[PDB]
Amino acid sequence: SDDWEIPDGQITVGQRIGSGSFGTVYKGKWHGDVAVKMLNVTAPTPQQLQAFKNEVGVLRKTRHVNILLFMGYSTKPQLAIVTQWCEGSSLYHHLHASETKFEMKKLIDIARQTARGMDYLHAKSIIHRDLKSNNIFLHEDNTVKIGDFGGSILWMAPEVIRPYSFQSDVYAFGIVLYELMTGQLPYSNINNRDQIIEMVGRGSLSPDLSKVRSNCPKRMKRLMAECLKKKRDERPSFPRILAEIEELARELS
Amino acid sequence: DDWEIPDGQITVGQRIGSGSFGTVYKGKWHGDVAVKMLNVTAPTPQQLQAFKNEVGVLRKTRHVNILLFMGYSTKPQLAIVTQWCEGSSLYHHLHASETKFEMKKLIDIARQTARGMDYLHAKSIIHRDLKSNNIFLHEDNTVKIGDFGLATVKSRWSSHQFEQLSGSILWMAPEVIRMQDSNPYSFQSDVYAFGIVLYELMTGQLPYSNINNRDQIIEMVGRGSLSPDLSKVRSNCPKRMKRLMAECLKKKRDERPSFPRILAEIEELARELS
Ligand SMILES: CCn1nc(C#Cc2c(C)ccc3c(Nc4ccc(Cl)cc4)nccc23)c2c(N)ncnc21
Ligand SMILES: CCn1nc(C#Cc2c(C)ccc3c(Nc4ccc(Cl)cc4)nccc23)c2c(N)ncnc21
Repeated sequence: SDDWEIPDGQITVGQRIGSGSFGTVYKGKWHGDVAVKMLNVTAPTPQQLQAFKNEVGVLRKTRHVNILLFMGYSTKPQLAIVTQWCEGSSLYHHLHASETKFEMKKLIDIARQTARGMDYLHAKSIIHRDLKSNNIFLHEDNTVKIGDFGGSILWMAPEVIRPYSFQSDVYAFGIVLYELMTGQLPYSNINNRDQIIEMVGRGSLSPDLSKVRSNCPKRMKRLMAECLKKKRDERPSFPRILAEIEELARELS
Repeated sequence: DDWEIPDGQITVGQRIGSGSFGTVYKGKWHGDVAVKMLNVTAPTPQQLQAFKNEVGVLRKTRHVNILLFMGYSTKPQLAIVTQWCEGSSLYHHLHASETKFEMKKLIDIARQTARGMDYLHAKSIIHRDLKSNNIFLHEDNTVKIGDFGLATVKSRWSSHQFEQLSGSILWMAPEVIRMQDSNPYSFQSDVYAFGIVLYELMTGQLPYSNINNRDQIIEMVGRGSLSPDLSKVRSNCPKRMKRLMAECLKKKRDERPSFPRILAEIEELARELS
């Protein structure tokens, strides 16, 4: 992978879609529909430039169906990152902001695609911090795309509260399994935001697994409980997680 | 030495078929993938050079309408890995399954193919042998462009050992047919191939159904007397679509529009019917 810079003037920026991890995200026209994440500043700060370079160097190493397709970047007009245009909404929107009623097979398949993406990233020695249902996009409502999109304490691990590792990502994936199988956020009953942080970091608070659906598979619930282990080094690696999820899904096709 | 996949990470599965070189299987590597490997003990200079050329061309592509290259392996054997797509080729849907899409779907397939081809032309990549067999319908909704078929190889002793690119003679342009010199292919020949694809999309059949002899097609098209019958287009086919298809099928090489203009026309057409 080399020479991925897009010259200025080739992209036609369109409607502003919102604010991303840094800068603003628009929909652009460049050999089809694309998404442009730009930094609307005249001169970027050292922090901004280093974050841009790190994110671009991480994106140029990814070629997987369940990872958002990086396509190029621009620096001459301003810092910009170009990705594929996806049709659909984030998993958080489907679960907690919309009334979409998925099938259990669809939930299992979403979990499997997310596990595939995360195992791919871990194979590249890439720790994805701030993993949540907002960061899992449903392309055409059928394909999972993982990315760092633009409150995230719900997925935070006890160690991160007190430093990021693969095990924190496994715990975040466990929380994702929780919101997939139950349908709601982990601690709805707890209302004080600061209380949740201290309680979970201390270790007294943990998700209520009675919220899982009756048709939720046994092995799926057991794996979700194993991924949400309070101890950092008690959680399985993502190869075993993907293997269990694939063995579960492959018996329903 | 980047993008190399270590040995043992991929679990090769059911043989899916024969690719451009070697054999193509479905494999397990962080999910479902497709592996095109060369089942030889020691590769020849030609085989290794072809592998390296294809890998170097694939490593420059990151587009939704181009088949996603994922990596390669060399320790067990020369192999190229791409994403696993569910569905069938456009040729299968049109002439082997006779699936009747809606006009919107035909327009959208043409639009996605135009996106992919304009992307490739922007990278100075001339994709020869563009046809409906080389256009895969991932989930029957997304276009993926790739080199799935075989090339034409003349038999050393008599008339053809390989003839799949002679199967693509239907999509060959008159200039490519005539002289067959060192690379008669151009961006305009790809434009003509895309025009033939538009023809089989809007009519539903191959350009020369009544003519069966390949030599007749060669002589007639190269001479300049033969061209697809555009009366076979459907009545609901847009006028602009037929006009663009006729402009892409111009007998002269330098009378056909470039793929930026083609993609612009197709996108402006599609955005007026949604
Ligand atoms: C609803 C609003 N919305 N936002 C879109 C976007 C975007 C992004 C852009 C432009 C650039 C970088 C991103 C990125 N970086 C990244 C870093 C590390 C790794 Cl491993 C993976 C990804 N993560 C996530 C997203 C982007 C978007 C779209 N593409 N289609 C439809 N709606 C969309
Ligand atoms: C018929 C059954 N079949 N065959 C699949 C495959 C494959 C390929 C592999 C493994 C490697 C290289 C390819 C390639 N090279 C290439 C060169 C230049 C350019 Cl620009 C673009 C592509 N062109 C086409 C395909 C492959 C396949 C799949 N991925 N999913 C489902 N069914 C499938």
